[PDB]
Amino acid sequence: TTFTTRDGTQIYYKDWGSGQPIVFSHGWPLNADSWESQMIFLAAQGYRVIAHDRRGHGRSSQPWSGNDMDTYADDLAQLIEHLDLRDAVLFGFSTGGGEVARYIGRHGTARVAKAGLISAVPPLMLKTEANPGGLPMEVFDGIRQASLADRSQLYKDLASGPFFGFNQPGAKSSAGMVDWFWLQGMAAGHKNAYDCIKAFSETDFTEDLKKIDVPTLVVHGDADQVVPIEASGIASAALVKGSTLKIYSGAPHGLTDTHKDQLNADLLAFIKG
Repeated sequence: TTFTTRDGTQIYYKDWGSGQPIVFSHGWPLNADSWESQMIFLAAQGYRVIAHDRRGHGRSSQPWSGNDMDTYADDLAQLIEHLDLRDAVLFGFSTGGGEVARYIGRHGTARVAKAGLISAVPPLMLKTEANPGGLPMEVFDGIRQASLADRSQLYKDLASGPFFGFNQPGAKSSAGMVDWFWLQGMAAGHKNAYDCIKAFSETDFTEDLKKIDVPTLVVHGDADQVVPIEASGIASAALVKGSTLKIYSGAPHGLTDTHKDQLNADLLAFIKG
């Protein structure tokens, strides 16, 4: 399904099932397809599952401009308002956890019953004087540089090495997970995926997280090589009042796929809470 925002951007979204709405916000450089296993599970359990493609990702249009978290957040706000959702549970994975946080910081929680930050970027990835445990800018520069040189290879390298922990001792890649990650990545616009690197790594969601006044689940692997857990999941859980954190021992960043049934069960229990 498609909806057009006030600025003319066409957002593609999926909407399956009936019951309380659960909105999923995907990671970079993926699209709504990456959430399909949590969506099929939860819709079968009696919920309505909604997942949109961020601007410039998947099937949404690919604007040259507005590839930043304020806009991501405002596009999500317009989708929620368009569907007139009430009592929604917003789940964001990685960059999409930043999207959810910024949506709440800019728009509040009148339409939100609960939120979840899964392997998510908040509060702030970048190493700064206030965030000394973050990652150095050179890391993100490296990702922009590989994006411009050969993004199709970058995606294959990310999925083959850090993203699913296939580079860990005793582990080996599997082609279905590498190529599906690559495939979604190639549907995104090059400009949109490129500009998103700064938006997921430099945006500081600290103030957004202090405005979250609804039950919040934080899920993070402690072997996440892409979004280091101390400066993300642990730090989010500390900032969000009343949040619950589940640390998956030894789990990598893409735990939606490597710890699928575990995550499915944790999301359902959280919703029923």
